[PDB]
Amino acid sequence: PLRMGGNGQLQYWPFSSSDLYNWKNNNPSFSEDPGKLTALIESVLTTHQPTWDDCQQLLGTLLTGEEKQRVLLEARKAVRGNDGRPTQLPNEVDAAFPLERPDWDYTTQRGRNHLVLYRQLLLAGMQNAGR
Amino acid sequence: PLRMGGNGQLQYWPFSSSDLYNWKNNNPSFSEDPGKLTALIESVLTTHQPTWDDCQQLLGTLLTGEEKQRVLLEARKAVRGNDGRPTQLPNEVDAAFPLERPDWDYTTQRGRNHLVLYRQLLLAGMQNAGR
Amino acid sequence: PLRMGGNGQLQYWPFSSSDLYNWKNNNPSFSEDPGKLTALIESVLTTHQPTWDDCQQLLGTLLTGEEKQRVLLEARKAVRGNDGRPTQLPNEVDAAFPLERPDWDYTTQRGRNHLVLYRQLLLAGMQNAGR
Amino acid sequence: PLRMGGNGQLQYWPFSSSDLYNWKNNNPSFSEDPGKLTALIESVLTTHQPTWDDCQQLLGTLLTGEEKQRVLLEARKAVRGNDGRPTQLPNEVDAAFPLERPDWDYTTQRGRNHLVLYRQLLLAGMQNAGR
Amino acid sequence: PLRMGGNGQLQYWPFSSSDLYNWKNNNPSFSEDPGKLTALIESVLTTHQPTWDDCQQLLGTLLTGEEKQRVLLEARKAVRGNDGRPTQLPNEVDAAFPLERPDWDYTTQRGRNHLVLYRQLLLAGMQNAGR
Amino acid sequence: PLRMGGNGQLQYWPFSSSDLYNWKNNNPSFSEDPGKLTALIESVLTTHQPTWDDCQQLLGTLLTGEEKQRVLLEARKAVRGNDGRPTQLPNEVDAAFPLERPDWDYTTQRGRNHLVLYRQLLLAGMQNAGR
Repeated sequence: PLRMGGNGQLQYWPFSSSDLYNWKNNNPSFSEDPGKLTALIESVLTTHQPTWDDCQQLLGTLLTGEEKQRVLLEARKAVRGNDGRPTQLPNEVDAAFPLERPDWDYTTQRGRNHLVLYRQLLLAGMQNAGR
Repeated sequence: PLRMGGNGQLQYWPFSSSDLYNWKNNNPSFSEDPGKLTALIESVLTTHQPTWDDCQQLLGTLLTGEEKQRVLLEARKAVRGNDGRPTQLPNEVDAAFPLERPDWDYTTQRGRNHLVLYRQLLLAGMQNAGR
Repeated sequence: PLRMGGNGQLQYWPFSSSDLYNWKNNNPSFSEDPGKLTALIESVLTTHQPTWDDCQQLLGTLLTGEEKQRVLLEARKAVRGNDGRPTQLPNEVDAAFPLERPDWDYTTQRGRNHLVLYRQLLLAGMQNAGR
Repeated sequence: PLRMGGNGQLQYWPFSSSDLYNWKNNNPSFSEDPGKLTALIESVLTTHQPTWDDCQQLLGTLLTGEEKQRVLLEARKAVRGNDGRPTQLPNEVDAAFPLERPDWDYTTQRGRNHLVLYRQLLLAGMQNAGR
Repeated sequence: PLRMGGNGQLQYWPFSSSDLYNWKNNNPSFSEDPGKLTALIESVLTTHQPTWDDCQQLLGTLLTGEEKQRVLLEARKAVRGNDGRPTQLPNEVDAAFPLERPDWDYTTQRGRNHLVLYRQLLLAGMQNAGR
Repeated sequence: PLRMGGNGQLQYWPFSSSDLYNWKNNNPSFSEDPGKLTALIESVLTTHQPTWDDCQQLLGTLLTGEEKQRVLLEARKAVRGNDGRPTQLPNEVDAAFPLERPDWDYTTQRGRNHLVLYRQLLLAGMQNAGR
């Protein structure tokens, strides 16, 4: 998670495992009722401002292997080029929604913008995988 | 939640899931007995000074979709104009009780003021929805 | 709760729900054995230095509605005037033990003094209600 | 509890109820096996550097009313006059081991000295009450 | 765990036992399904930035002695020289993946670089042992 | 526990009871399988840098009275003198592995060194008692 520190600088801390497991245990599986976890994750993406690694823990903990895969491919399918249209260009897809750890630095506007987009695409992925 | 920090400045931390689920598990549903969750949320709105996002999280966890919709509707119906009378002017309803994430900056007096009003309206909404 | 922070600043944090429910679960009800919760709350009023809102949360959680109302009624009957003698003057009663949220600021000496007095009266009210 | 802060300034924080109840739940009653809670409290008196209020809370949670009264009685019997010999003079007994909240300020050397003595006497009291 | 604070200060805190045991309790053994604990540990290596001591504690808690010994053996088999080439010269293996506590200092680039390398080799070791 | 602050000053905090009881509850007794608790304590001695008092809580919580006494006996039997050779001279044994609370100031070289030695001897005691 990230939060704005008292000094005007973002501050990082890892998710407590109790939160992750509580979220899991108080909801149906994604397959049973996708709306439940999707709404929970949409909320957390905002309040907890997760990094890319944090998102991997969210997904890894709340979804099964098969569910996560569906979501990730759905998220990559939601990437748009600069012309606002879908794109399947590897470099564009990889840049927006990387499958391997990116070098995004949350102390930079560049890093922050990628994080914003990543979270937006993650949500889209879940919404579409649910449907 | 927001709390005043060491430098007389508001600091933010997300709700602990243990608190949210403890609140859920120790009270009847809103439909079952609205007074209990209403009183709890009234209290939490003050002690935890939640942001707009926190409020969506609080509500989404403690109320069903059906219940929350009812609550948000009553809240918007309780908005008053500068003449102390009910107002249905969309711009005024939306400015006081937005249904989508507003740009309220809690470090500013204006955002702080919007948050106090949002919380009062939410409470009025729960009270009215309860009746 | 309030505590003296590291910059000679009084610092606020909300009660943990785990503490509130643990206190309820490990004691008989106020009606069953008033002495137990009275002693617990007496202690907490000092160790946790609760604000007026904290006190409402505390009482609202540990006492039933009828119990709480009895306690507040008795607290208000235990107000004294500036001569140190009992008073029933509504203005002195409302100033020392408001039933609605006061404008008390814990960063001011006046607010702090009001809080010390409010907690003292709350204890008196619990003792008298118990008896 | 008290701990030395960064600048050698003691900082106060109240006991977590989870610690108090875990200690209770993982030991026999004082009456069943005095040495158990005695050793636990002895240790806490050092690691947590409790204030007078903390001590009341610790004893009030872990001992029954009757057990606690016996401990406080034995503690008071262990008070010594300035000559290092037993004293039963009420002014001396009350200054060293007050039954009512004293005005000790842990930010002063004298308040600190009073607390050290109080804890020492409390341990003696438990030891002797145990016998 | 290590986290970055203020304006760049690394800060150490030991793992919470609740986290370690939750991780253990919500996953199959390494021998039953290596990919699960592997993915979890890989994630933790990044989010919690564990020291060498932390890594021993993490492995010791989540893997049996046999499993842990296999992982460390494989990590050591995957050591490379500074030039990127594989090496099994004893001194270079020991420098990159020590079996005994090293004197790495996280306030120096040399220390931080050693820890980053250790975690990388640990991951490789788990993957290989898993295979 | 002790940890290093950014300014190089050690900072003390007491063990959470949740950690101590979790350690106890997730492991066999020392008499059952000495290796388990021994390894656990070995790890805690490093990550948590416990003081003498902390070590008493670890031992007193994780071991039975008989086991603890046996561990302390073995630790004291393992003491070495100024020559690095074994010694059983009372003053040297009591200085290295005191049974009563010592005056070790962790801000001094001498105090830190006594602590490191105490922890090493505690581990030796456990290993030897296990055998």
